[PDB]
This record gives sequence, C-alpha cells and structure tokens, in this order.
Amino acid sequence: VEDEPLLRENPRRFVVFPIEYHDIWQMYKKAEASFWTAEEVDLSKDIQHWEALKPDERHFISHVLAFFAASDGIVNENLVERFSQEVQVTEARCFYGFQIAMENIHSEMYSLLIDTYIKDPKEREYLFNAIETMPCVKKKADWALRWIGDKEATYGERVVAFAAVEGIFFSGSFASIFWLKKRGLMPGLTFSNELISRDEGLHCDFACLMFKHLVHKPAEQRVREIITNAVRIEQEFLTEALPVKLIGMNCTLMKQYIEFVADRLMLELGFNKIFRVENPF
Amino acid sequence: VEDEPLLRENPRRFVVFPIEYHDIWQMYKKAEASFWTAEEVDLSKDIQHWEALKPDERHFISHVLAFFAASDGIVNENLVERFSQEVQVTEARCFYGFQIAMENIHSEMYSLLIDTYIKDPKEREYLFNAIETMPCVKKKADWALRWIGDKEATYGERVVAFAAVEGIFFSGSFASIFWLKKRGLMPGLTFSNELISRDEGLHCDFACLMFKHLVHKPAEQRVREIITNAVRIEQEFLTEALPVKLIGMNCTLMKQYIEFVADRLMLELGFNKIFRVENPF
Repeated sequence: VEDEPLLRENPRRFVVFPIEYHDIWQMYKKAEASFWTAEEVDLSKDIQHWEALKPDERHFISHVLAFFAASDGIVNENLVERFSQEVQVTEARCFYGFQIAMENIHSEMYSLLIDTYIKDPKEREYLFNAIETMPCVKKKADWALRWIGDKEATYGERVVAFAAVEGIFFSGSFASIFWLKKRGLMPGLTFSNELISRDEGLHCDFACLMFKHLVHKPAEQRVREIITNAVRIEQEFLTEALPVKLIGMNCTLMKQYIEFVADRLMLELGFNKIFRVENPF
Repeated sequence: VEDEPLLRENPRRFVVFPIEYHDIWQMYKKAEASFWTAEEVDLSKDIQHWEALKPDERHFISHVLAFFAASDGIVNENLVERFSQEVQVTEARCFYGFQIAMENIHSEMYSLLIDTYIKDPKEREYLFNAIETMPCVKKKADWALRWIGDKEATYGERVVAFAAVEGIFFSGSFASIFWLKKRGLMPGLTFSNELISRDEGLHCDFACLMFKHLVHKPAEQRVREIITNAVRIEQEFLTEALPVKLIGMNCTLMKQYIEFVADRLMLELGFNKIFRVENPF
C-alpha cells in the first residue's frame, strides 16, 4: 500500500493546487459540469402516464424502481466508509466528493418517482424496503453490500466490483427505461434516467481510471470473474425475476446487451473483451 | 449510542423517502440551492489589485489564504472519516454529502486565489504547505486535526468542536476580508468570501442542529470550554501572529467580534451567551 501513489500517505492531501493528476482532475470537472437537482425533473405530467400503463408494465417499472431506491445509497455508503477514505489523492477525493453528492440526488429522484406513482402506502413501504422484502433486488444489493464489508479484498478488486455495480447492475434497467422512451412513455422516468446515466457513465469511467492508477491490482482472470458474476446476476434479474417481456422486450437481446456493457468495461479497464457481442439495440 | 436516533443502526438508511426529519431536510435543501463553482468567480481583474496593495496588506491576505488553503480539506477529511460515517440518518448524510462537495469547491477557490496572486513558486509552495511551515496556521490546523483523531471524545463534543472550527476559526479572516470589501479592494477575494461564508453559516447551523438531535451530549461547561478555547486561539491568531492592524483594523474590535460570533454559536446550540458583547462592526 505504501508503493501505491493513490493509497499511500499524502501530506499535501488537504490542498488542491498544484494539481498532480490532470486526468483525474478533468474527470471531476466533467462531473461538476453535469450537476443537476431532482427539482429540475418535471413529474407533473406523469401520474396520468402511470395510469395509462398496462398492469404488467407497471409491475415491471415499480420493481425496477424498488432496486434503484436503495442502490445509490449503497454506493454512497461504500464511498464514504471506504473509497473516499482510502484514496489519499486530492483530485480523486474531489471526484468522490461530487459522486457522493450526486448519488444522493439520484437517491432522492428515485424516491420522488415512487412517491409520484404509488399512492398506496402499503405498496410504497413494500418497494422502499425491497432489499428486505423483494428477493429479486435482495440478491443484487447483498452482492454490493458484501464488497463493502469485505475486509480482505483489495481496493483494486473492490473498485472493479463497484464499477460492475454502477455499470452492469444499472445497464439492464437503463436499457429497459430507454426502451420506454422509444415507445414514448413515462417522460419523467425517461428524463431522469438520461441524467442519471450520464452520471453513471462517469462513475464507471472514473472507477476504471482509479484502476489504471493502481500498481498492484487483481489479475485479468480475477477481473473477468467479478465482471462475469455481475453479468449473470443482472441477466437472471431481467429474464427471470423481472422479465423485460413484461414491457415488450426480447429477453435474449437484453442478455446480450448486458454482456456488451460488460465488454465495454473490460476495455475501459485495459483488458480484452469477454463476450465479443455487438450492442443489440 | 443505541439510544441515539442520529447514531443508532438504521436499515432504511439507504432510501430517502419517507422523510423522517424535515428540519434536517430543509437544511440540506438550503445548501443544495446555494451551489456554486469556483469558475463562477471572475479573477481576471485581480492581479492588478494585488499589485496596488501595500506590502503589509499583501503579507496579511497571503497569510489568511495560507490558512484557508488546507482548512476546508481538514474539515472534509473529518466529514468523510467520521461524521458522514457515524450518522445513520439519511437526511443528515445528504447534508454532509453536499457539505463535502462544497468544501472541496472552497478548497479549489482558495488555491486559485493564491495561484492568481503569487507567481513566485517559492512563496506558493511556502503558503500551500503552511500547516508545515507557518506556525501561525500550524496551531489552528493541529487543533482541528486533533478532534479527528480523538477516539475518546464523543460525537457531541466533536460536532461542537467543528462548529467552532467552521465558525470561530473562519470568523476573524471573514471579517478582515469583509473589511477590504468595505474599502473597495480585491473584488475576487471579497466575492468568493461572500459565497463561502454563506456556506459556512449553513455548516455551522447544521452542526448545532445535529447537536440538538443528540440525546447524551456534553454539559454546558464543557461546551463553553471548547468554544472559549477556539476563541482565544483565533484572537491570538489575528492580534499576534497576524495583526489585523496590517490592513488598518483595530485589534481590540476584532477580538470582540470573535466573542460575538462565539456568543451566536452558544445561542444556536441552545445555551446562554458567554461574553455578552455586541458586534463591533
């Protein structure tokens, strides 16, 4: 850890200039420029849309939201307890500081959506505590949570795992909502999904950049395993627990998209693709 | 700690709705609405102003900046390692998430100022590492740093200490810069000082609000000690180490202002004033 420029003790840590890593700095600036608030998303004309939806379509979206309701919180919780603490590089901590801020806005946004669509308190509580009620989302959350408590796994392994959490675990639901946008539905859901994804792409790229700034990191095979594990969990989620069929989507093309996203991560990480499949959308 | 609504285990921690504490929520929303970036501060017309300044006046400001250069970083470092981790209440973590984000912007801003005024690298490094070169600022920083490492002091005591760090330790330099604004000088310095102070007032109020949400907290006498200690350190800083006289200020009226700010904190905390002196400005 003492040979790690990213994790080793840094006395200049508390001051921003002079910049040491312009690559990390530009990452933070892109995030800064992407700032937005939940208030900026107009959900006035969305309750009616939720009404028009079909019983199956609402079942889907409600469940996608159930998982998103706590997902960003889990991420932030890892950033606070681990990443932002571990990393001693000023510029990196700035990026993580803004990511934390944005994850909470994301978290707020999903709560608003659920609040806007579900008026029944029974269901509301049900979806709000999905990590304790919906085994569908319980699995994904537990996967993420484990990496936070894992006091053995290295930052290298853990940063890769969260790159999967923010990329692969978001991918499936992201595409589904993009699908609705295509079909011209739920303008609130699709608009925030666009903003959130822009942040998500940044959080993922950064994770890969931190990876590159790591000297002693996991071997390729270990990275392929972590990524592949996330891929399978996500596929199981959107083809079994909550089939994209419910909203008119091919479960097979969805499975392929996830792998495509997985491949994008591997490249960003500096490795070869695993699946070698084109984006089916 | 298990009887502390703020620090006890919370399973709903990862989700924002339903809001549990609207008072904490409104604090976070005020902060959100106050968002700004360093880029927004035009420093184009400030190098000339720095030129016009008198040798004594620059000596002052340069030293005030020396302390501000790492002060926000130290705060953020406590927020990450302690406060944001300790507190389990969702709304509080949102406020702390945004505070972290804003402290880094503050940190960036001070670095820009120094970068803008001091072209000589020798001096630059000197001021950038003031916590290791300037005993004037070394004392204040060490005071703050101690509360971070103190594994005995309670959150109650520690939150009070940082309320002093963000209030009393900022007060003296704040007033001095406000003084320059009055004299119509350093438009960049004074403009950012206004934005920063707006955030600072929020960080302080919040600290006091968290204090109120604490059940078992330090006794009044202990709060008076912590606050009084900070007051003296700040006075010593601006009447001995770096006399406000250098910019045409009465060292006695400055000492009184600090106590006035100290008294404001005590009230916000729910206690009686200590000094009972009016604002001399």
